[PDB]
Amino acid sequence: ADNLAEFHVQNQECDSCHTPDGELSNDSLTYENTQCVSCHGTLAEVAETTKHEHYNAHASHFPGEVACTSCHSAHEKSMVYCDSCHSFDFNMPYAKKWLRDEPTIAELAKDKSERQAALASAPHDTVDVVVVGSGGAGFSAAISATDSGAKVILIEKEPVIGGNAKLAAGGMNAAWTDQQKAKKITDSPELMFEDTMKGGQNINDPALVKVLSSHSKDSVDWMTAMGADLTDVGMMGGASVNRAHRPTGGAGVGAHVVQVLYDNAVKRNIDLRMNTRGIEVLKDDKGTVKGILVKGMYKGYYWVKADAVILATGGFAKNNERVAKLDPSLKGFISTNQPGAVGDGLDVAENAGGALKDMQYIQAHPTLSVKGGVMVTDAVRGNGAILVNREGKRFVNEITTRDKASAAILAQTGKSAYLIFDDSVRKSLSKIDKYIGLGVAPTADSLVKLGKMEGIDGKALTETVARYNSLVSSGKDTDFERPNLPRALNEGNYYAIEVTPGVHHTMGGVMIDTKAEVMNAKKQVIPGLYGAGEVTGGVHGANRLGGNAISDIITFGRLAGEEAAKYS
Ligand SMILES: Cc1cc2nc3c(=O)[nH]c(=O)nc-3n(C[C@H](O)[C@H](O)[C@H](O)COP(=O)(O)OP(=O)(O)OC[C@H]3O[C@@H](n4cnc5c(N)ncnc54)[C@@H](O)[C@@H]3O)c2cc1C
Ligand code: HEM
Ligand code: HEM
Ligand code: HEM
Ligand code: HEM
Ligand SMILES: O=C(O)/C=C/C(=O)O
Ligand code: NA
Repeated sequence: ADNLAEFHVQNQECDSCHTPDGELSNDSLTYENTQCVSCHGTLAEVAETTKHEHYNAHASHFPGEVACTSCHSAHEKSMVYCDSCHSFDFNMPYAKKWLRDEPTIAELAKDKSERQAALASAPHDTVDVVVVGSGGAGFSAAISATDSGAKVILIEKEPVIGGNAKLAAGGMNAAWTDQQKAKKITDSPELMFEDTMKGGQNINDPALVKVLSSHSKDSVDWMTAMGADLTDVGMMGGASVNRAHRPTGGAGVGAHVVQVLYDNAVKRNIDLRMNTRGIEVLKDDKGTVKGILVKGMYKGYYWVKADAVILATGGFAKNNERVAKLDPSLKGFISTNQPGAVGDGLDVAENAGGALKDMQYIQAHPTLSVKGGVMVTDAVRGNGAILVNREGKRFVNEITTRDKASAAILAQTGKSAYLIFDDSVRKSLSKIDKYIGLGVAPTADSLVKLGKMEGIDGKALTETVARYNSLVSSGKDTDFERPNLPRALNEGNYYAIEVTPGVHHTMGGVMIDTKAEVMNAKKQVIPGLYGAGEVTGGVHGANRLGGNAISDIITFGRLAGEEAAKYS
């Protein structure tokens, strides 16, 4: 057979997959996926039959209920979603090579005939609020608006939920929480505000940073009430004390937070629509929001009538062409991001009259795996790892800010460096076992053996770790002035991970006020239009602190949903 449908129709009728009249159920293909499951079992049941030692197409870190049609199309060849970040040895029937080629908002202007036809028709739905994007900010706004009495529709352009938020690792910043107190940590909202402004080179909007610090404990409390585990509290770069909250034992914060938000949306029967892209905010004769034009992958163009639209579409760090025009020093770099993080939401905002700010400030993460091409968490360093060069020496304070850390690594022989750690560090942060499973953390029972394996001077490496351990014992790093020295590297075996910088987070974006209301270039509010999360500018100034994005998306998402409900 040339395709999956052709295979099935050898022994099955059309209505084995389809509704009675043949029409597709909706853009999520709810009915059609139900039929796959009726014969093959759930995703978990299928996974029992496709196990490899270290990977499984049908059992991954993705949260929510991943639809079969995300990867298996019926009437044409289709792509394995995992191929957008990894290169596992797969043999999916009727596969083709991964390629993402999504038209820009401007390119879609050529659908004049089809768009005018849609706008001339009745609205397909009439509701209170539409939320655009199923990351942390979007789920938070949808839940908070619903709890405030509003009827919501939540849309996602990708086949899967979660955006970049489902990938988050190191933690969510807050002060001064019950969780911190239980771990004998002393902190304050004031100290979090001070650290944040200093980190951003004092470019941040202070009114927006005040919302970030003052609402941070409430946001940890809100997630915890909904079922989240945020009880482990670690250190990240630029923080005066430990304040990065994550699950027990040091597991990833992102996939967990998104799973909790998804379960809470399902509990409330929130209308969530996959493969549905927001195209154009609609405004009335007086310039207030009246609805939104969307494009369903399967059902085509239609519009929704609503009082308010909340843009929660994330950043543009995957789009290297756009990145390079704003910061040429990042041209040609790899990125940490999901394949859809290209900035189309910003285009939607500008077309509706919203102004942008701080767009020139773009963050590289200092430690992506050279071998696997994925983010390796800053929490590996926070919990005690060091960095060495090919000469086997330390060369930087491992918990300095991200710009200086990236510059330092690129200045070393080969434009990369190695994370070095032991079994005490490994046991303190369960996320590390994920890098070991991926095959990117080679190991040996001595540093001489490990250096020989990886091309690091073995004698120098050995002396480097002995010296560092002496500095830990004495309590002061006289070599690089690292201010936090949590563990000696001296238990069990040793590990190395080769690392290099990659494009990560876009600090700029749409201009909002403290009520998450979008403003134009004259600083006038556009009535009914809101923005929340990485799509916004002004919160993080010239440089974002590790842990501050997950804090931002829950706080600003929740407040946007409440304000939109009140407005409606
Ligand atoms: C690997 C990785 C690890 C990270 N770890 C951390 C961490 O530990 N701590 C931390 O604080 N930050 C971390 N960050 C940063 C943080 O996760 C992101 O800033 C966060 O994902 C921003 O959330 P969001 O809701 O604004 O956007 P996202 O989570 O990116 O969600 C936006 C969604 O909207 C969509 N969308 C876009 N345009 C449209 C459209 N036109 N119509 C419909 N849908 C649209 C999507 O495709 C995407 O699903 C990490 C980022 C990465 C990439
Ligand atoms: C729904 C759209 C759906 C999908 C997706 C799906 C997957 C799938 C694959 C990938 C194969 C392997 C094909 C090959 O070897 O070339 C396969 C094969 C079988 N299927 Fe299926 N399947 C979907 C839907 C359905 C439904 C609705 C039925 C039954 C009415 C069904 C059953 C079968 C059977 C039988 C096979 C042959 C292998 C076997 O398990 O005996 N599937 N399917
Ligand atoms: C949804 C629940 C779903 C079903 C059903 C399904 C079916 C399916 C079959 C029957 C096979 C062949 C199994 C066999 O050889 O006996 C198969 C194989 C692969 N699939 Fe699948 N699949 C479902 C969902 C998904 C999704 C969401 C993805 C991508 C994230 C995906 C991809 C793959 C891949 C890759 C394979 C080959 C596996 C391997 O080589 O190890 N499927 N699927
Ligand atoms: C039986 C021979 C059969 C027919 C006929 C048929 C038709 C059909 C059409 C016309 C579409 C497109 C509809 C639109 O664009 O509005 C479509 C799309 C999908 N189908 Fe189908 N289809 C037949 C058989 C089957 C079988 C056996 C399956 C499942 C294994 C199946 C499923 C799907 C799915 C999923 C889609 C969405 C697009 C895609 O994945 O290709 N159909 N079909
Ligand atoms: C697609 C559904 C998919 C699968 C399957 C998959 C697997 C996978 C494995 C086996 C690992 C090693 C650790 C583990 O066993 O969980 C791993 C690690 C990371 N991945 Fe992944 N992955 C899939 C898809 C994607 C995509 C599309 C991205 C990027 C947008 C991505 C990212 C990452 C990252 C980062 C890691 C590092 C470990 C961690 O952060 O947990 N994956 N993945
Ligand atoms: O865990 C990390 O390294 C990333 C943190 C962040 O971007 O905030
Ligand atoms: Na931003």
